[PDB]
Amino acid sequence: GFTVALIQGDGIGPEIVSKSKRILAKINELYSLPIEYIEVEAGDRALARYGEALPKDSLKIIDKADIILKGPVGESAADVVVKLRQIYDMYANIRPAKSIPGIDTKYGNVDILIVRENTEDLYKGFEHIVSDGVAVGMKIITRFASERIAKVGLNFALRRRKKVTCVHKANVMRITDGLFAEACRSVLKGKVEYSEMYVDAAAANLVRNPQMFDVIVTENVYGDILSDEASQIAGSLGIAPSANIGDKKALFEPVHGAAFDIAGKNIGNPTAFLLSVSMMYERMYELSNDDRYIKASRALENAIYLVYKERKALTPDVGGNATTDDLINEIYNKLG
Amino acid sequence: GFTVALIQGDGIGPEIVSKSKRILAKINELYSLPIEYIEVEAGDRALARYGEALPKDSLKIIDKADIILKGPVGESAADVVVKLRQIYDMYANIRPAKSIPGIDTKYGNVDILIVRENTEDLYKGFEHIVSDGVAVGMKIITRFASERIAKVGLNFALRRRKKVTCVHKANVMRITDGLFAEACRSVLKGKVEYSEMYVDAAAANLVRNPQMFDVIVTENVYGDILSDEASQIAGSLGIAPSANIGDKKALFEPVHGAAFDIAGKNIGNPTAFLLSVSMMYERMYELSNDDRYIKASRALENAIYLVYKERKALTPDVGGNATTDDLINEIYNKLG
Amino acid sequence: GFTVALIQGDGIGPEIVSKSKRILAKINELYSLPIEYIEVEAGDRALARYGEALPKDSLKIIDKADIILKGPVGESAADVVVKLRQIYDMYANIRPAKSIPGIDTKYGNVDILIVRENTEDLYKGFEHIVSDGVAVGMKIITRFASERIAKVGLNFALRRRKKVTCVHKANVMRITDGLFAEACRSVLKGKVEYSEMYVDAAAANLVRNPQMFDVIVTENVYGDILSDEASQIAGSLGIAPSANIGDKKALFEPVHGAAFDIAGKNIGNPTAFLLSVSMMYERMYELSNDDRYIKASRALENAIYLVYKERKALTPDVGGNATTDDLINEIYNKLG
Amino acid sequence: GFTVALIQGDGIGPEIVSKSKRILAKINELYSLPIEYIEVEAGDRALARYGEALPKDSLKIIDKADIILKGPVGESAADVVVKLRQIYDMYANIRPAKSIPGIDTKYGNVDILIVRENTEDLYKGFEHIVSDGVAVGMKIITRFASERIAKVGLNFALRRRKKVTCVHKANVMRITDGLFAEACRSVLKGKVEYSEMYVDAAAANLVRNPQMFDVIVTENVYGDILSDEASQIAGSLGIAPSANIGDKKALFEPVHGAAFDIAGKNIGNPTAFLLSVSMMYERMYELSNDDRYIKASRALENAIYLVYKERKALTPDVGGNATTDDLINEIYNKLG
Ligand SMILES: [Mg+2]
Ligand SMILES: [Mg+2]
Ligand SMILES: [Mg+2]
Ligand SMILES: [Mg+2]
Repeated sequence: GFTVALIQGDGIGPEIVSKSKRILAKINELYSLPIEYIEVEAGDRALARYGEALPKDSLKIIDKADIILKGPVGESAADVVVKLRQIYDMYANIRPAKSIPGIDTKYGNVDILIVRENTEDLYKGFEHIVSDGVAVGMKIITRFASERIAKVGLNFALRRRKKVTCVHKANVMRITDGLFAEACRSVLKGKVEYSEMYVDAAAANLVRNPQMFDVIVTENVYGDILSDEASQIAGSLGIAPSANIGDKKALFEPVHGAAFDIAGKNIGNPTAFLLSVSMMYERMYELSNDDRYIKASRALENAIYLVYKERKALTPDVGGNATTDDLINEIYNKLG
Repeated sequence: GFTVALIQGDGIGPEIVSKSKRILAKINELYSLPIEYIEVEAGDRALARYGEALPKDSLKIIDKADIILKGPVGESAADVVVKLRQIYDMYANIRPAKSIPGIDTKYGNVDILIVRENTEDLYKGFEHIVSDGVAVGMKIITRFASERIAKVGLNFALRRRKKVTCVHKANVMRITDGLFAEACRSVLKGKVEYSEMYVDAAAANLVRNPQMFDVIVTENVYGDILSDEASQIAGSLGIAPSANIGDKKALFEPVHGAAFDIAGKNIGNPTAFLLSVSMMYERMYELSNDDRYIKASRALENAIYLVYKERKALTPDVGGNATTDDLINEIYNKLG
Repeated sequence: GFTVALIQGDGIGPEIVSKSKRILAKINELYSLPIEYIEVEAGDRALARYGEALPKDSLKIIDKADIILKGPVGESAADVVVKLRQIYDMYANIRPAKSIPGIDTKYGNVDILIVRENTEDLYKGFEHIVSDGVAVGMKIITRFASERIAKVGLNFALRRRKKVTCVHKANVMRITDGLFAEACRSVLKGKVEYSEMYVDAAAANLVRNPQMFDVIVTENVYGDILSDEASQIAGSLGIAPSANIGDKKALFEPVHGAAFDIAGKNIGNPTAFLLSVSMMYERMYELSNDDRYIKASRALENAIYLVYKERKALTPDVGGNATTDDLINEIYNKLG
Repeated sequence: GFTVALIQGDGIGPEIVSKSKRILAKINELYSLPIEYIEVEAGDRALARYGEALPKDSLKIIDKADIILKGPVGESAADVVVKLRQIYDMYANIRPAKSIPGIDTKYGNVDILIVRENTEDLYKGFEHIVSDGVAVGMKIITRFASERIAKVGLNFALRRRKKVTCVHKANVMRITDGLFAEACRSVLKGKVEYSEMYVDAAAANLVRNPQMFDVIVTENVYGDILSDEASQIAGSLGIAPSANIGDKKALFEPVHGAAFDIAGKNIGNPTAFLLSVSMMYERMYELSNDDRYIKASRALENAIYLVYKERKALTPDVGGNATTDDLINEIYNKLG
């Protein structure tokens, strides 16, 4: 039994999540999943009703929860996601980039998984103005975090095509990246097909032939950049799912923001959200080993690819003229 | 006048460069260009003939020279280029990304100019191992280096589409990138169309629509990555020219390596090299204000564009079947 | 005309300052000094009446004042002195160490002046925990601050024995202290008797023979340590005066704390306070060049040495049995 | 048993050391000490005889040796001592300050033991010039190095007056020194009389009353300064012994240099050297747990104390008029 904290959020969050509960229920039924969805408030509407973005009562329900399933948050996204990440130590940021039929009309065979270290590097904020016009920032990279991220890489590789590529820039940064690349090797080498690529080359190679990649393990920054590039190649950044996995707690969300310009027009695309749910199921299979959840993930992911291939009910963002309701219905019919 | 240190280099360097002298000579007399070319030896071949990769007699000549024109260098590339860039303070790294009609693009017509700070950031190698398994790098951003790179960005924009985009990550690095962006504004705001974009957005927008970009001004690291992504999108990395511009010294080279595997087969593509020469002429114009150099620049760029459009004598790297002598000849007929 | 902001402070501050106004008035009279003493509240009693240690009304009266003359502050000393230093940029911390008759029974001829840089080094607080069990602190030293501190050194040397000693540790810290020692030389060398000493040697030399020193210019930390040592040798740390001089604003105070254990017993020693007033007068001679204030400084300083030599009315801290009132009276009689 | 690499060194080194072998030999047979002395060449004299200051044949022997006993080294001191201290991880720098009855003290009887961390802090030389006239040093404090130095502090305290004082500056450096002090507490609190003192207070209290101190545990830099202050107070820097203790290698030397000005006059004082030997025996006791070494230590310390008390055969550096042979002889008669 898993307990999932459901967050609607702002903008098109409420429309996307609330209308997706139909699919979330059809799957608990069809595959007999013991998932409890207890929803809580967080974001810009919670800051207006109460005084905090992450209300006291909400934090207490998330703490007793296994997984956090959220839609997009507004202006307060930084106080909700970041603070929630460092207290439940959700170090691994997973970013899949898979070709979607119809949207990728250039390659068609992209299947990348980017494992990105999300705790150190330059994104921890240790910077100062040391003198007039002079700013110094500290890049901190440890072998502890470097091995933990690698282990996650190994787990995803082992159930995919057994191929990992450690991406870095150790030719210039001998010490920092050199340490990251060494810890990469201690874990991966000899257990999977291993190779190393320089960050600039990988940025060029993603364009030339992204099918050469399976799993990519890289650092916080390099990963921030390569992820977005990869998603856009696979088709669209507005369709991209995201996850932040820790040892005892995980978080699944879409990459796209709250999108206030289209909020309420009933045309927001629920695809990113729904693919993050597919990952969430996959995470319930690593924690339970009960293949009951893996079946639900494949079923939801193939339902999505089928609607995109037919082109009969897509939202405006991807060239359709159907609503969010029509798209969800098409996925609900091909579910079983 | 101008004095140029010419370096043939290794692998395909000797073939490419020596055969391109015909072209370098025809232009000097066609546009009455006072350029003196004095070749020096450097690279792997010089390490085996003499004792050093960069002989004292070579350094003596490059010291009096205005511009450094070079072909690809072998294994000792990292000891030459980098050193010369530091002692002659060649801070601006120019990387154009321009599609050539003829070669496969699959992204449309792109005309992007990336201007990269090439002296500070994380690439100055200020990093150490502080404790067991703990490494620390220092990122340095200064007002000085940042205004200087923005001024170079302004020059190039002004004679292109007058559009600039500062790429950074000030949302997460408030102090370091924030100082970069502020320097970018005090120089560019008001003088050109100016916008700022986060590096991960840019990595993605470069794939979604690269035609939205004209001149990009960014940091050492971010520019290192985006440069290679932009060159692939436009065409190939083997067609890509490069430049390193200082106040009183400039260097022009192809991006491609020595390519020992095809050396001597007489098939190395001189395009990247000849486009470097074209950039050189562009820099001689800024220095002398004599538009003869700009006319020589357009004349050379044009000639290669015509031969590519005709597709009758291309090299095998771009789908042709002609020799490196045939392609140079076709550019020589389109010149006069 | 000078306007001095008078602060009583806590503990023995109120007793020391308020009873010293007799001497402060006798000198304005005897030497016709145009000094306006307008007193303001700051410290632990101000935090109890109002809500801030440095009340809004107080800050506004200090801003229109030239010099700040304070007694000791209590628990809130860090929010009063430090914040007041960095907004009026009072970089130079002056610490004289002069033998007092009767208390120095070991050397008898100590006359040191320590000029201590008070803005950079390690005392600016740029430190983080980068990893588990690992802490990093940044030592930042600029040539700007290094030359400003040296210039102050030169001014004090020029009206004393024309002898300066730059103290550092550049043999180990080639870059940081090496830069400090270079900036020391640019200013001092060729204008005064110049020499360099290593910090550990100076710590030993102060004990062996402190008469070898006149003025000492050193960095924030080394100076924090050497100052206290020097004062204790000269006689007593509880007798030591202190100053923080800036370009447009100065601050004079005793080194000793509020001393709550003896507060109200009418036995606190006013000597430290009164010698800081002697420095304050000296500072009015650098800003006015009117030797009227220099006369008042020598007169107050000799009045103090005379009472210490006679031993008839000293406070318990230095072996007497007289009160703070009796000591002030003896100085008031030998004033004129 | 123990094997000792003996190094005569330069200047007065050869005279002092060679004449002290008589003493080293008499003790080995008087207390049945299994110590093998194997002399190696190192210093300026070795740089002129052979080619290196620290010959390969010397390093070979020191590698198999347990303890390194050395006399003063000339100009090449910084290349030997420092290197050997880094590759054999000799982290604890012991600096006793003990008055000898006979020599001028002027501070009473002091018996201070300073234990200095000698591997991290600011002395690992992690500093760079980041911008024009701006230098940055990195101060590194670790939990590991700090507990290790506190354990060494505990050993020495336990066999002295069971009193320890952690010297630091955590009031201003909250993070760095704060971590040092915390490591100091978890090891010392409860096992000995434990207090903490700020470095500037200590510099002053060392002059006011040094008898309040027994064992001092501090950092690399603070201990560098206070060590020299404490040795002067106790007596002289030329009488001061020094030690550098690692887990599997230890080094013992005098603090004084080679003193070329008096070399050959047969007047160099062997006290510092012989007190180093005494410390060595103390370390052999901790390693073997055989009190024969401790008896040899007290026996040697005592003999020198008797000759100093009698004042009949002292060297000119301490007011005597005897030769370096006479003083060694008097210690040899007081031994048997
Ligand atoms: Mg993030
Ligand atoms: Mg480069
Ligand atoms: Mg201070
Ligand atoms: Mg040392």
